[PDB]
Order: sequence, then structure tokens, then C-alpha cells
Amino acid sequence: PGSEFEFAAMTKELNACREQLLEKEEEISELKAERNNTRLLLEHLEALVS
Amino acid sequence: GSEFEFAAMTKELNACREQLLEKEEEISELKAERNNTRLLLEHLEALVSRH
Repeated sequence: PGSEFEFAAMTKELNACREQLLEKEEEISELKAERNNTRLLLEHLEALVS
Repeated sequence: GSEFEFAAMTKELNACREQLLEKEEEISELKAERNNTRLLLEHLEALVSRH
């Protein structure tokens, strides 16, 4: 009864959490790619100034 | 409907929670690093645009 409600709540959260795992991993990759490009830009700027 | 199903689901949900937090913290740290370079570039842009 209450065991069913709670187990259903856990199953619901677990599914949502797993969906987010993929999404957040993708964002991490996006951020790392943006970071790498910014590093290159900053390197080019340093070269040009000095 | 196993006997140890509830305990198993509990452990699996906690594992996922921990994995998710780990990613969220890395995202926050990366955004912190991005904010640093972002402010730098905006500073550089302002100096040249002022010129």
C-alpha cells in the first residue's frame, strides 16, 4: 500500500535521474569544447599582442 | 516483487543521485572557469572599443 506508493516514487525519480545523466554529460562535453576553443583564442591573443 | 527489491531500488536510486551530483558539480566548476575568461574577453573588448 504505502510500500507501493514509495516504490513507484523511487522508480519515477530513478528514471528522471538517468535521463539527466545523459543530458548533463552532454553539457559537460559542450563546456569542455567551448573551453578548448577559448584557450586557443586566448593563446592567439597573447601571441598577437606580444 | 522480490523480498529485497525495495532495498535494491533504494541503493540504485542513491547511486544514480551520486552520479548526477558529480556531473552537476563539474558543470558548475566549468561554468566558473568560463566566467573567468568571459570577464577577461569583455575587459579586452572594452579597452579596444574605447580606443
